[PDB]
Amino acid sequence: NYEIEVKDVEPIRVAFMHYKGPAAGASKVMPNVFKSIQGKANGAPFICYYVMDQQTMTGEMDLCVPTAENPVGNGIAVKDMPRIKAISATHIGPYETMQPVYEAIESYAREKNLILQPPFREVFIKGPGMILKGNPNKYITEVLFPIKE
Ligand SMILES: Oc1ccc(C(=S)NCCC(=S)NCCC(=S)NCCCNC(=S)CCNC(=S)CCNC(=S)c2ccc(O)cc2)cc1
Ligand code: NA
Ligand SMILES: [Zn+2]
Ligand SMILES: [Zn+2]
Repeated sequence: NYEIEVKDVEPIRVAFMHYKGPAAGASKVMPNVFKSIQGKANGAPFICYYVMDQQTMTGEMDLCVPTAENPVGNGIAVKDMPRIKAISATHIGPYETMQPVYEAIESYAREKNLILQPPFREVFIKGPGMILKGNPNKYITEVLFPIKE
């Protein structure tokens, strides 16, 4: 049970950097976004996935931290992330266990005659800290997959 529902997700101003490579490796790079705004986030950090492969878990994505601040850091800039009408699925546990969440979103979309519209997002509601890793078994990750409206 991934608590699947359709959400009206409002626009978000983010500090971000572009990242190309394995999604798992993004966690080493995300701290640079927080450091650029002196940790002054006004929302949960997330990845916006533009090009991704489910099997290789590698592609092109933006590492995003919601903020009102002007970032100062190499390769950090600001994007106004657009409003999305999105399928929301919530995953509890480590990031390695998340392919089934996407299968559940695809099934839900197919059954409700909704058309998936990348890019999609993983929102780290409860995840690793900059220093403290915490318990990956209790991580809360919200997948937001936009649909055609
Ligand atoms: O207050 C603070 C302050 C500091 C911090 C810091 S610095 N914390 C530490 C930095 C942070 S925030 N780490 C966060 C966790 C990260 S970045 N994890 C890496 C990514 C995890 N996710 C994976 S490995 C899954 C990747 N997703 C795939 S492979 C899609 C698969 N599905 C696809 S391609 C598909 C499926 C079906 C479709 O129809 C169509 C696409 C935090 C809070
Ligand atoms: Na599939
Ligand atoms: Zn609205
Ligand atoms: Zn592939």
